Amino acid sequence: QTHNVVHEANGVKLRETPKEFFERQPNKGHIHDVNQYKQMYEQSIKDPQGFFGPLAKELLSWDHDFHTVKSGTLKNGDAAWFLGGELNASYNCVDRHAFANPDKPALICEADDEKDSHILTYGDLLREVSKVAGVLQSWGIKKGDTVAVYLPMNAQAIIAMLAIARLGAAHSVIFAGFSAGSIKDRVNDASCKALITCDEGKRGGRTTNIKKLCDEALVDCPTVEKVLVYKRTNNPEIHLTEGRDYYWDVETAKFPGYLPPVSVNSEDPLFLLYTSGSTGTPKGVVHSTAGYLLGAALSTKYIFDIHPEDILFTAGDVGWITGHTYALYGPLLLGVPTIIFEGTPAYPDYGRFWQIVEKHKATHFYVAPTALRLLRKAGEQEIAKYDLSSLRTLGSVGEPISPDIWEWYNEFVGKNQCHISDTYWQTESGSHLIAPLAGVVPNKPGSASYPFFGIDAALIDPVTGVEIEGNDAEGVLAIKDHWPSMARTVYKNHTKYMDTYMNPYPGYYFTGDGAARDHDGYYWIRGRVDDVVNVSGHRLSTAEIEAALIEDKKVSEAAVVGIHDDITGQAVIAYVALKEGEDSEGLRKELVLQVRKTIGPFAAPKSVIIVQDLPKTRSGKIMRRILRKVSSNEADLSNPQSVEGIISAFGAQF
Amino acid sequence: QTHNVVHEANGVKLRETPKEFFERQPNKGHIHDVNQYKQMYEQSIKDPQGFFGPLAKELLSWDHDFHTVKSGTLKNGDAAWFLGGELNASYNCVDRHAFANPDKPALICEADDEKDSHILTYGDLLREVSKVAGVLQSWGIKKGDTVAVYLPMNAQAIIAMLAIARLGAAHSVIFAGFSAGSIKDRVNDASCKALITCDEGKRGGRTTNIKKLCDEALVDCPTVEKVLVYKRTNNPEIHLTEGRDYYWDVETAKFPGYLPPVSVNSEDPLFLLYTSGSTGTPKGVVHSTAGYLLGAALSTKYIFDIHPEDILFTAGDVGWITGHTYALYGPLLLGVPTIIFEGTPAYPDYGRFWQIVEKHKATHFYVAPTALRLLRKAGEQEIAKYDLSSLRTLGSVGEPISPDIWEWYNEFVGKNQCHISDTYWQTESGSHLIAPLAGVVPNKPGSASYPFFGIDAALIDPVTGVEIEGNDAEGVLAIKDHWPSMARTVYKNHTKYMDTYMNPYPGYYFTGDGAARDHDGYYWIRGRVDDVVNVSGHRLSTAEIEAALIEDKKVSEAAVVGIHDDITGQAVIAYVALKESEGLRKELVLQVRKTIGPFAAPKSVIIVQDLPKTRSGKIMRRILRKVSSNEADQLGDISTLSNPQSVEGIISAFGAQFGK
Amino acid sequence: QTHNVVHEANGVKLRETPKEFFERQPNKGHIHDVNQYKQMYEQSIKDPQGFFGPLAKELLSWDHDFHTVKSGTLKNGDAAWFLGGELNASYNCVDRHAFANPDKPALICEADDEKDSHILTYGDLLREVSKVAGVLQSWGIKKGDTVAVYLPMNAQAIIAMLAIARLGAAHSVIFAGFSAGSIKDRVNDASCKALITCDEGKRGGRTTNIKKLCDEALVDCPTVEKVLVYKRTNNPEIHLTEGRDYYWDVETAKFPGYLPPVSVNSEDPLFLLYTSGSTGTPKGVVHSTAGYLLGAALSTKYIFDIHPEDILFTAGDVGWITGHTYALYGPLLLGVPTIIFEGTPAYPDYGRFWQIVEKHKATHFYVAPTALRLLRKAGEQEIAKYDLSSLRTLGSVGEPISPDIWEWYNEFVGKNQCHISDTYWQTESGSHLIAPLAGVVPNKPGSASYPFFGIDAALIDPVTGVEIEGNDAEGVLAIKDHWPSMARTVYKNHTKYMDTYMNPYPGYYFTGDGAARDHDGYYWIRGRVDDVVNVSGHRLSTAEIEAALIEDKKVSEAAVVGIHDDITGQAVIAYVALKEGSEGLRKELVLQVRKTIGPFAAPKSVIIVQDLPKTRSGKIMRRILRKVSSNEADQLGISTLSNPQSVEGIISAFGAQFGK
Ligand SMILES: CC(C)OP(=O)(O)OC[C@H]1O[C@@H](n2cnc3c(N)ncnc32)[C@H](O)[C@@H]1O
Ligand SMILES: CC(C)OP(=O)(O)OC[C@H]1O[C@@H](n2cnc3c(N)ncnc32)[C@H](O)[C@@H]1O
Ligand SMILES: [Cl-]
Ligand SMILES: [Cl-]
Ligand SMILES: [Cl-]
Repeated sequence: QTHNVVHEANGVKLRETPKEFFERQPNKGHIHDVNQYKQMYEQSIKDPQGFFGPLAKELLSWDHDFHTVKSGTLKNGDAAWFLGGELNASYNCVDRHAFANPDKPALICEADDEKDSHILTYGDLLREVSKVAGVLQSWGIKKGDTVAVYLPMNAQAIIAMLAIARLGAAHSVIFAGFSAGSIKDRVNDASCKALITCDEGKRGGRTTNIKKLCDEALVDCPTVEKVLVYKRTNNPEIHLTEGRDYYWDVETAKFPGYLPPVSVNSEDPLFLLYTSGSTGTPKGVVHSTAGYLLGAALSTKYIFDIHPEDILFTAGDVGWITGHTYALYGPLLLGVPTIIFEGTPAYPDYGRFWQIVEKHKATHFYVAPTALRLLRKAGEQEIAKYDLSSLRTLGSVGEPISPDIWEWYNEFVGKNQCHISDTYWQTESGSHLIAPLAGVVPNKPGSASYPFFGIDAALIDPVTGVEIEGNDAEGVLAIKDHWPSMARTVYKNHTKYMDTYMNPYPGYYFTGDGAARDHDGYYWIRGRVDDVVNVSGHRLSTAEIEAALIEDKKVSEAAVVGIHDDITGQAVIAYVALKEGEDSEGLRKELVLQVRKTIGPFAAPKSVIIVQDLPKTRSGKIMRRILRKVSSNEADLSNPQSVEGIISAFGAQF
Repeated sequence: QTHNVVHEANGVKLRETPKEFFERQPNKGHIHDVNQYKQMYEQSIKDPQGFFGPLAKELLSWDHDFHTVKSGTLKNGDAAWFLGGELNASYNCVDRHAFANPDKPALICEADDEKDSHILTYGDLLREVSKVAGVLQSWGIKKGDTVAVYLPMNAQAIIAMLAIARLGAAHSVIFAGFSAGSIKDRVNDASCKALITCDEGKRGGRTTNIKKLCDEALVDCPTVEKVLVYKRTNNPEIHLTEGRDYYWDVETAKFPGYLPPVSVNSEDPLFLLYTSGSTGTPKGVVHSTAGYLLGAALSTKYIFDIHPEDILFTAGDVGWITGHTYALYGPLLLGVPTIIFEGTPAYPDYGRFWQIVEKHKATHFYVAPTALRLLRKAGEQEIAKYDLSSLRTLGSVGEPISPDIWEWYNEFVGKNQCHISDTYWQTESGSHLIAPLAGVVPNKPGSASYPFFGIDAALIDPVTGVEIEGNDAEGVLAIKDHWPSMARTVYKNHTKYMDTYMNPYPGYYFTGDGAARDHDGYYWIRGRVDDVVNVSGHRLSTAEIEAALIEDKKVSEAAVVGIHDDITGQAVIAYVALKESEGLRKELVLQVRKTIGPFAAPKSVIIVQDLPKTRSGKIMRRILRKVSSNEADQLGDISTLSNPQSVEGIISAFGAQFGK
Repeated sequence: QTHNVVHEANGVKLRETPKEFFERQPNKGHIHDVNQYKQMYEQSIKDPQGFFGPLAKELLSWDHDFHTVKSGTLKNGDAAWFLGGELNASYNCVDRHAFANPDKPALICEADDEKDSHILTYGDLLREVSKVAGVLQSWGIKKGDTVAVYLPMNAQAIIAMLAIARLGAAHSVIFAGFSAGSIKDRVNDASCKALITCDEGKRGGRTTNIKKLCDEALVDCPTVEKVLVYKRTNNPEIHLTEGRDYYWDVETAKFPGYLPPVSVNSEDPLFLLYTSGSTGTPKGVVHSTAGYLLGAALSTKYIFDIHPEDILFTAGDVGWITGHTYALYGPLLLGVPTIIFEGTPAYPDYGRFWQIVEKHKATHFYVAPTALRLLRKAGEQEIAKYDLSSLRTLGSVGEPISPDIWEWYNEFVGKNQCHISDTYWQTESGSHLIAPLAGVVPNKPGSASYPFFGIDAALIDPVTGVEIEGNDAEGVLAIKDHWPSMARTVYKNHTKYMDTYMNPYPGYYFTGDGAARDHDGYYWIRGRVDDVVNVSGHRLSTAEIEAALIEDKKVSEAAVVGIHDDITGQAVIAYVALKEGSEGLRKELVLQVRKTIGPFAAPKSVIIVQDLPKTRSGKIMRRILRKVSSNEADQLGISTLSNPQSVEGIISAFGAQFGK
């Protein structure tokens, strides 16, 4: 009854699913109780063929039937699911629903200014997707090509992604907050033949330069042959390169409202999504089609308890896996409307999220703890102004959610009447790994609870490398076998894929996360064990930010570390040592701007600390732990004298 | 029994199908009576999924089954049929028949000179199509490409179209009567990668310059990488560009007699066919595969009453939709022989058609009224010299058929023993829209009778735009929902497609024709309500002929209108205003022959000082039509003219110059 | 009981299958006796659709079902099998077995040095093939492309062929014994986009220059865009051209262990294999996919009596059809392990073959008579040192096997306990044509016995061209209808295909071989009737060797003929007439052939003469040269001799120069 290792679980009462949840449920739940889930989970692990086989035939529409459910091993890096099958993601996300009820809402597009909001039905979505795919097809985009998308979180982003997939091409979405440097690396790694973007962006009421950043990147992108440009603001001063750039509205008007979808294999790549690891250069994560789609449909249906009558509002961005899986593919596969919100939770006020939920009577809400911390700070009064009684499932993602934020989230938003789903997963996992199923799994505030279907979670002693038997344990979180939506490779760098996920603990998948398992079997995520920082739910690499600082030729060496931040959860502090050859305060700001243009404004360090030399080991490498403690005011060795200078530089410049 | 609006229907007795028709039928008819047709028609309109679903699985062979029969709406321009299905037109037209009876005749090629006539069995056609597709495939022609065909109406034209479609590419046939300019425009719009043509042509005994006109156009066609040239006359003086042009016989000898067909989606384009509308620039009409093929097979089977034992002789050209649907796809889909005639109805004599029918015992004849009027003038005596007792279905297409031509066609050709099927349809419709089913629907000479399966015809008041309820009515002819073989878009210009067909009357498909519906429900086609003239059965735009005359820099403005002609049915008179006499008229007529082609030349060019223009500024063509039709005394209204003095000059110029 | 024509058959007792064979069979045989085979053969000939239809569904896994079993005729050259079907060769040879037993042995790779031997399971093979196919796909290699392979007989050669086929591309394997000249002709004829090779080879303990020969040819190969190089020896002195050449291990490491296979049509080309005929230029023989694969599985299963528990050791090379069909496709289709041997039967000793058989308990052995003659001469004592009791089927291929070698093979290798299968077939047949089924057909030493399923063998009188009725007859060996694995065309040269195989005797397939049929129906292969020489089982063209000698401009004319050799069966003698040009020059010409074709095609002896026996027209009397070389220069049979005095110079030159 007492835990010696998993201290989070001591004195934590199980929080049942409120009765109001089952009152608001439109139909019978998909799973009755935890016991039924236990048996379903056991079958998903002991008998994947008998479990996912029928579920694949049920939830997905196939152009060609598969003959083998599961193939390959984790250790050999040859995992494959539903081999021999053929299908198309846009048909499963659009066509099959449009043919049934073409007037059912599909994309609920809430623009930055609500005066620009609109709704696309599945019939509308089919025609728009078909037109964009018709444009791309006429440009030579064929199966096996990759098409980059640099768009904000609006309806055009969803249309672009589905139009690319309709042709059998893989879309590589680039988060609109990246700079020309990040756009350049991603476009050239995938050798994209085309790019879809817009003239300008509207977020928080402020206009962003989108097309100018594209033009800036495309001078080093010889593979991009044509660019489709959407008139978001219709600014007449935005220049289009003659012979390369063409207008969305102009080109789509030349093509009809239906284009046949292209059948692809189950294991044909659906999309690339470049993620940051302890790598220095972002690596292109590649996901299959059938495996990924099932994971999106399966998790969305069961973890969130999504029914045909439901409305899902994932407050995320398609530039990250959360927008991919649970704003686009998850809900559209199940045929339900999905709310696509372009702006911020603060514009025009801090009741923007709740006005949207009330406006469309959304039944499911999915956001990162960073927004909850902000809205607790500056938006508690706005929540009571709106009717949130349509909600019954509330989800958290991207970051650890403190028990206190869990309570605030449950009370002030859920009114002690909704189920909270702390969903743990990764870009590489495609869909949820560990999460409490809505209406099934009781909560422990701050825990993700039980693994999901097909995930045989395990803890590994980092020192010995041996799987830890028994509960009340801590260690590195690993998966003992591959699952349908697991990422299949790193684009054209499968050795890096193997070295990162399969080789560190042979026979297992290495998540890069630490976690603990208590006597009840619940998993408590501890955080990353590598050089990855979670700034406001956005995965960042300390190595990537350091390399950005090094691009400024005024820097000799740089060291970036992550510290606790009470709003962004975790913040990046950059320690920079300059070479030989004025205005120290002015130079700090130069380095911050250096990161904003190399990676992007969101990856800027909170503070840049200029030092004389960095604390370096006897060998010569940087001990970041000294920087971590000094930065977090916990400052209690080839150069043991520098440590005093580090503390003073931080005390003065911070 | 009396009509106040549909005057054509007054005092017109129903003309039943002669008993000899049912005697000559090889088997039981496909539909018994009008009662069964009414019930089938009702289902095709109220339950398209339950009607066309089974018919598609029956008449067409599928590589992949379809999951949805019908999708999209007319108003949104997203019509789709048999979604999810995969098939191949050449497999449906050739292979499946070659596998059953490889020695059954497929193409009965009657050449211009009968000494060059021959017959291709379905087995022969498979070998030739596979060889031509093997050549094209080796040249890089893959699915999604377009291949142009500039060939006369002979067996090589048919092989090229099927070979292009066998690879999943869309063929764009260019009528052999077009000029280097017309070839140039069509090739560049579709961005064709290859071209199939021949060295020279034989039509009416006269040699035509085929390859020479291609070379003339191809200097401005940068997308065409290779050209396959057939030795029709084997004239050694015909030049081939090294590295670009290759010979049919030389290259096809390099490849085997079977090539796998390429599966395409139901809604993948089968072909482009550039048609003339009231737009000025020819637009590439695009047809799907499964939808179009079914429409061709369904209409050919039911409207013409085609059985496996029958032989069809469509006296048309693959350069137009009539040759597309009812000389190639219609009959070949059903597995029956099709007579491909290369020459003219007058060479070597005016009994050429009837000698062909007698030679092969053709059971079905399909021609335009223009030929009937010509043969009435100079070939009536020849008809009796030949045994035409094998015929039982006689078809008319392209033009309105006058009651007198209907009687002449029934008596001297059909011997008052055949069914006459006046088939109304368009390039954009793919197959028949309104026609009397052979052996089922009684005729009214000059009427097309009832709509066909899946066609919910309607009349719209041009002024109000409201559907006209009830009979004894006239107005714009519209279709209330899309049908399987309806054209799906205009190539790379879907906005023009929408603006032309779907937007004028939202919720409907706008045919561009006026028509009347009588108390019996029969439709009487009145003619085009837009600037389209039917010159010798070939659809033409007055805007194209006007633009052709204006290219001659001696012309300031031009206005072309269509009037009745007793031989060609409708002729174009061109009114030209110069910027400053017989010789200049001859220059302008030749100007049209070089821009469009010899077939589109105006009947007469009338030089005038200035044209009748309205208050707004547009050319009042109705005055030009009336003056040309010798009705320049019942001019309904000239008070709308900014220059009512021009009318005096228009009448005098026409009276003086029309004879000269 | 006595033969007047087939003298080989006189006094030849039927040699029954030893009882130990049926003891060693893992299960009941696939066919019980000759009577059951006779009935099955009758159905394969009288009802191919009912015979091969079910067998195709049984032995092959289909992505799409076929609708027609058989199509086309021999005379029209449009043969096709299993039309409409779709499948993939690598899925049938690798994936479907890896999914069942991923750890079952697939490739038993015996390297030249046994220290480098290893075993790839079906799971291992899927990962290796998937990675190489992933590399090739990234280079743009898509369906319809051809990829050349210049590798020795090791596991990488098998992987390369399967990786190419996985993408829907056709692999064109180039035997590693060719020189840059032969590589050039094959690569440029197929327009290969890529090439898979290695840096150097290990054969007989000697290092071979592989990549150096590629670089020499590739300077004249503009179509090859990239080259994948395998580190066989890891020699750092082997140069790779930057931008074209890439390393096997480096590139495959970038891609995952599974890649989806690409479905192809039954009649989509699986591979090219350039064979030498009486033409002068090697012709690219093209084989279908489904038809070829079925032939490989069917013959391997039934003629060799292959069961799931068996191990096959085909002592051949993938550079020839024997390695294609019965070292790669045959066994892997059936899911059994196949031994891939890189070296020679003499390194490190002449018991190398038998050590391999004992090491892996191989149940089936398949080799050419040339190796048997070599091992009889210098390795007879080694055979008894090894346990060969696991064998039960012994196969002969490529050459006629003398009755004496048949006895030695049966006794010293089979211990008078195994079935001998003298398999007669060709590159163009894909799989066996005439062979004694293991455990079914009794043997006549030196005979191939009865035709196999679907092979309607026949004899044709060369003079009359008429099929020979009755037995005890001799003539040209022909097949009366096409069979599933029959070659479908010559790459981009179907006219040569027709002229070589279908046109000589219309209605039949002309094998190019003479044969005799005795009173029991057994076929006795007599040999090639054209200018083809069988040097050590490798088909060679005399015209190709003559053209190589003529490239040396020191030669005026050359004439190559084949003579009896007691080890290689047949050896090539070259008679060369110089212009103004002795021992050193003979070595120049021998090296000249080694430079154009390859060391294996080098003449055994080069005889310099003043002039060749030439006809009045200008032809070389080759029949005189054959007899003179075989010391039969008195039974010359000679009316066309324009220079009957040259014959004396030919005889003297041969008697003097053949030694030194
Ligand atoms: C068939 C094909 C060659 O037509 P298009 O060249 O696409 O031109 C279509 C136009 O032709 C005219 N029309 C065709 N058929 C008939 C008919 N039976 N009775 C009366 N008018 C007919 C109509 O004006 C139609 O809109
Ligand atoms: C199998 C492969 C290596 O053959 P190719 O290299 O294509 O040459 C084919 C020619 O080889 C000869 N032949 C093959 N098998 C035998 C045999 N069993 N008995 C006698 N002659 C045989 C024949 O002259 C055949 O036409
Ligand atoms: Cl299954
Ligand atoms: Cl259906
Ligand atoms: Cl069958």
